[PDB]
Amino acid sequence: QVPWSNVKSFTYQLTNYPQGKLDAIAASKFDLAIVELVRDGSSGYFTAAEISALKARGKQVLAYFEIGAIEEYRPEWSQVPADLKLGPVSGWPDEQYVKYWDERWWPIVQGRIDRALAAGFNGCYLDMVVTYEEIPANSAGTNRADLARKMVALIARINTYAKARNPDFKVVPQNSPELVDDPAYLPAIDGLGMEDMYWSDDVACDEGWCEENRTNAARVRAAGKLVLSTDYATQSAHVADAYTRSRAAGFVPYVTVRALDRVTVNAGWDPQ
Repeated sequence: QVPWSNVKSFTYQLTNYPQGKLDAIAASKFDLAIVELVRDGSSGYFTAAEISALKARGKQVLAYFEIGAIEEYRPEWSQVPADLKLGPVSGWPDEQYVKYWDERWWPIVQGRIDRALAAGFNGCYLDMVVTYEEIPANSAGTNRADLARKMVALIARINTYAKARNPDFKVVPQNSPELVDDPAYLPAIDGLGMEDMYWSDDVACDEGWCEENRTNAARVRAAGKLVLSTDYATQSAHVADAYTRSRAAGFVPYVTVRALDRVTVNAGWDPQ
């Protein structure tokens, strides 16, 4: 395997696995792959044998899963009572933000960690960290800063649990880099995934919020964590700009399509 410290490229695909298999990802030349635990968006977990097949080609493999929301099409839906739900993510009630600090949410999270370990992933790639800021500020009867501390506490809980079972198992939150301000954050993570720092569907991330994301990523990188940047662009000047600026900042870039439904290969930028 490529060591964690020498990861210099990654691909990232969450759906549309051909024939429900990882063969195209296995064949690609990236140092690291982010894939779902499941081949079907639901309960068809990839097996140790399938994950081993990627690792044998030298890749680190991270398991994407959400820690801040649940969806009706996911197997744990029926374990989530109404009291854990905080509202629709994108208007559709079949995708709900959850009370991620609640002890009743922990078995769902734990079960995903356990599945990641059972399939021999190298680590986890944690989505819906942003739940901390997307739910009402009074969701825990407190405020936004308390919700932030709760989300960092959950990431730290994940890390301690996972490392106890595999001390090599990496923890990589996606987005929400500003959580780095909490002292419990950097001791709980091994890397950070950041979307949309440079190019978002071929539109520049040129707002103040973009710059704050980049400088918070710089904070995480300064603490020796792997930063995997994903940008979304097909225009060649934009692809080049994301790769160039990401690498200049000390990050590891990938540029792909928002659907995350294929292994994009950007000739001249990605390994071939």
